[PDB]
Amino acid sequence: MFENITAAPADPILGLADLFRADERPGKINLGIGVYKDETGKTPVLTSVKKAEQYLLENETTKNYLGIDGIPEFGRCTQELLFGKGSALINDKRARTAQTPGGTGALRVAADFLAKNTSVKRVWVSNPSWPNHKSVFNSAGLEVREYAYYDAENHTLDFDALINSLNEAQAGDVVLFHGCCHAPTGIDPTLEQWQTLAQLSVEKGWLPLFDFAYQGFARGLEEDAEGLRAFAAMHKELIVASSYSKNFGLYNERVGACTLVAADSETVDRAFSQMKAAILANYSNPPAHGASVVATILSNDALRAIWEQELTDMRQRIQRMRQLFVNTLQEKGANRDFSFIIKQNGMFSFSGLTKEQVLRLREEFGVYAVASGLVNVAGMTPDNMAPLCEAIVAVL
Amino acid sequence: MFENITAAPADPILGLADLFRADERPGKINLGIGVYKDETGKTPVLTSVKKAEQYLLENETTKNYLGIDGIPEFGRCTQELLFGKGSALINDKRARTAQTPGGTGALRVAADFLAKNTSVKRVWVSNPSWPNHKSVFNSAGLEVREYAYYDAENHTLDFDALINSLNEAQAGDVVLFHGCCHAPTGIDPTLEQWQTLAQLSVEKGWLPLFDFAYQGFARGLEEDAEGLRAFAAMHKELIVASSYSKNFGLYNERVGACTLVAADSETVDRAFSQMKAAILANYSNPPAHGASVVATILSNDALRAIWEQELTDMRQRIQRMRQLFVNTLQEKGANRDFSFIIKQNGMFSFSGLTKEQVLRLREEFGVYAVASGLVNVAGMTPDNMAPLCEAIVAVL
Ligand SMILES: *Cc1c(COP(=O)(O)O)cnc(C)c1O
Ligand SMILES: *Cc1c(COP(=O)(O)O)cnc(C)c1O
Repeated sequence: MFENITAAPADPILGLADLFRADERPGKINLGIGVYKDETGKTPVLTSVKKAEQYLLENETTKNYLGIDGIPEFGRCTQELLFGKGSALINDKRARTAQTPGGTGALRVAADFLAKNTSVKRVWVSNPSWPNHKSVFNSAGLEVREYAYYDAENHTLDFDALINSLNEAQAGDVVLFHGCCHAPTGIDPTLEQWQTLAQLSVEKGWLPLFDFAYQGFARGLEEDAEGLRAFAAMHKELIVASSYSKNFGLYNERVGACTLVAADSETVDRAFSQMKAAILANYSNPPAHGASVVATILSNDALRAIWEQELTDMRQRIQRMRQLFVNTLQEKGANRDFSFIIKQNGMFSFSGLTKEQVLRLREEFGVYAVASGLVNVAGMTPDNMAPLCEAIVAVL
Repeated sequence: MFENITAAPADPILGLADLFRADERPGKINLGIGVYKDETGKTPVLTSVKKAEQYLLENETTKNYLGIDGIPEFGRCTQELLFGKGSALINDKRARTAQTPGGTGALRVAADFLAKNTSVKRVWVSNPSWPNHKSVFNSAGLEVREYAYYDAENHTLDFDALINSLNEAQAGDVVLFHGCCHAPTGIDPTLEQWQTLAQLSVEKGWLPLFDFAYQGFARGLEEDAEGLRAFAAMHKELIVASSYSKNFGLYNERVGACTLVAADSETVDRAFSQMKAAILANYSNPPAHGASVVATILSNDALRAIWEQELTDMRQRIQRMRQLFVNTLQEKGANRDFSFIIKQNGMFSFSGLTKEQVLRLREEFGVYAVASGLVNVAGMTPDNMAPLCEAIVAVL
């Protein structure tokens, strides 16, 4: 009974992918990638995780099932990462972490637990946000409304429009925040704006849900967590879905976590058991290899030092490319003020190009970008920067 | 808003697990395990998969995302395994395989695709069946009804009761079949009964869904697939959810597949895209490591030969333990006819013990079994067999 099944829509970036690797003209640059690439245009496996994998290969004696919530060093290590090494949330044990199939997995499992065990009906997502947000919440039956965020004109956070649309949210609604490196704009709240949002969130009764996929990409591990940390000193309950796909280069091993924080130990345990019921009814218990690698890097001082250096080198490469982009455009010369690029954090930002301009970029030059003008800065190299900027100057 | 959350029910086997590893009296035998154990009571990682993992460690250059459906050798290898190396289904390409987070993952993703894209409302599951079946289908909004299967008295397949309850199923209902080694009874249809079921299934318009977790444990790889194969020569459409957790000893790496078969190439592609939409909204794209290991063993003749020997040794160990169990009980002596144990396939079977007897087994002897009298034959060793049988004889 499958003949009247309508084909699923062409996926936003995976379409571009197929179109690109069909254009036989190799001056082509794909900036619509979604993954990190180094100066060589390669997405390598990190040295710390290969050292990790050799260790595991030498020491694993069984592939027997992990518990519903995954390996128990993993969840003490990401909540130390998230909340700080001596957080009251950890000492009073009101946080529980379930290891999930990446950050998307963490969001579907939070959405199913919420849909089955609480009275939430709406989730507020930023306009724009990472596109797969709507699908995950909708599939668990939650409805997505969106709140204002990006100011197209100044290319900044329209904070007043943000605070103003978020008042049609009632008490008991969930509001999704990107912890650092907002996808897709790269504009983040400043710590002071985070603190007002945290204060407004208690007054209004929002359930905060942090999507935290880029820890370490804006400024550093601790610094990037201070927004979330302003929101867990103020609130009895919150959920954070984190990913290790990007900061560990472990994309395909699916490594993420769903952390539940509640008022005290008794209620977080009673709620976490229902979150465990949600995992049993989906994939039963999580993938060992990627989370195992993360646990031994983060618990070993020597391996952790290496990973931290490797993550800082990624972060700096992105910051150098954003810088090189802005002034190589100023050398190729056009009426521009692309300096907002320097102000945004992470791999993505809107270039400000129109869809007709990204179309003739693709068609006439072989530069591939997402139709919204979204560009991934990690697809730029010292070598492809000059043809890239010539192409952009020529279409402006 | 978590304080009135009711704790999730005590999990059927994981409870026994905690109770067992709290009984400080080491003549204790846990037969309620659910996993394979060798003669040493260990669940080892196979030699073929460690050889596999060394190869992958030496040759992987990226952990970049797999496509929604996973690695493309994996899905040609399990549908060759499932349908036979030159099946018409494969040559006419009407089957598509998505690599999923184990066999449970394959069932949730089949359930979500069905619930969102077709008009199914009921799934028929055997009484008894693997317990997590109800939860997976219920969470996607499908309702579970059950069909008769096990005859408690003769300890056999009550085939007529089976065919008779399955007539309240209407056209468009899904009926779940265990491909071989029925969990939890170990009684399988004979090929002739499979063929009548296949013929009755077309006449009535059932969507067959095969749960195939034990390939290679009843008789051998090809032999164990002939039931499913009687049901894919007769039917335009079916879904099979397979697992690699047990036959590859890869439990915690989550390795499974959801294969969709439709009337022809065009419709299976159009349906498969919606199945891909279901993955995007859940965990996005699957775990590479376990499926990667399975792909290189199954594609390498030398590694595949080793795995096949290793799987036959598991199968034979279980068959020898079922045999040793029945006659060591006949040596310890009681009014019994435990010979039905020899007739059942796989790791599980109902011992026929009452819940009061399994209770005094636990309490007075330290032998742990599931309250229904369910016993896992792979928890028996040549060494623990004699105290085990004494304990059972003493409670009969
Ligand atoms: C990458 C990302 C995720 C999910 O990552 P996984 O690959 O599923 O671990 C979630 N939210 C945002 C904003 C992301 O960028
Ligand atoms: C083991 C099993 C599954 C699922 O196995 P995974 O560990 O999730 O791969 C599904 N059905 C039956 C009958 C099983 O025994």
